[PDB]
Amino acid sequence: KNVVIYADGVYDMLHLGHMKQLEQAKKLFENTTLIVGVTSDNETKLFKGQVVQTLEERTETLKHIRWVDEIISPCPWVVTPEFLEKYKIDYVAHDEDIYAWLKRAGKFKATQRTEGVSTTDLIVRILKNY
Amino acid sequence: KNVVIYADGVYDMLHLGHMKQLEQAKKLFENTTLIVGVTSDNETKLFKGQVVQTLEERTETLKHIRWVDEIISPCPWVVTPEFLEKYKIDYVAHDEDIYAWLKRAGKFKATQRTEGVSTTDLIVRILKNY
Ligand SMILES: C[N+](C)(C)CCO
Ligand SMILES: C[N+](C)(C)CCO
Repeated sequence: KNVVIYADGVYDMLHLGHMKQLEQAKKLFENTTLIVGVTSDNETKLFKGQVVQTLEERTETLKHIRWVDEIISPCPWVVTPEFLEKYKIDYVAHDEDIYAWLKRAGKFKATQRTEGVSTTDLIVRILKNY
Repeated sequence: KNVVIYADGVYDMLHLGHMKQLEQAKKLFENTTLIVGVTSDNETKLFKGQVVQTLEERTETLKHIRWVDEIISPCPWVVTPEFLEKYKIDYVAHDEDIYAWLKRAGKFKATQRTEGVSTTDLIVRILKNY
């Protein structure tokens, strides 16, 4: 009955948006193991942009999140069929379609982001006292 | 065997320091229920200073933290013996001694903060790119 879900991401400066997304992945089925992959500093910088926290800081924060059962840190940047078999993953949960092969296989589960609840959004709020 | 631990706080812009403190309270005994009290916006402002996030935002974030079993939100500003009996609390976990009566009763458990890992510390890091 237990279903293995994989979610990957940067998880820089973890906020409520991240946490709700993790909750959503965790609750996709009645009985789940949520594995979370945390991307490397170098690959994140190269492919995505700047990152504030190190891999160690981003991983250690995630350890405290209720929905997270296992962490793969660092995780590969690109998910492969080999990776799914290596970790016995049943579904990939995520927000030229990179995920097309996952959808064809029936292994893709959509989750959603939450806007306006960002870490950076809170500084904007602090500054509107001046 | 189950021991009820109470920790209260503001938990504004929750960071790794908060989370480690919650972990420490949760792990004080083998079998615990950690109840976390979240202080009101008005009492926090009056007695302590500015707060960035609302009670709702601070409470909702805490819901996602692994170590948190129950939340009292808002919680009273000052812990009383009546409150301990109301919620059947065995120990109060915290960082003119306000907590002297708790120590005399054998109901006080010390925990520790973590410095330099603050939310605000991370903005300082972002700005040292300019
Ligand atoms: C979205 N990718 C899987 C390509 C990178 C990690 O988030
Ligand atoms: C420390 N007090 C209990 C007085 C307020 C909440 O943190």
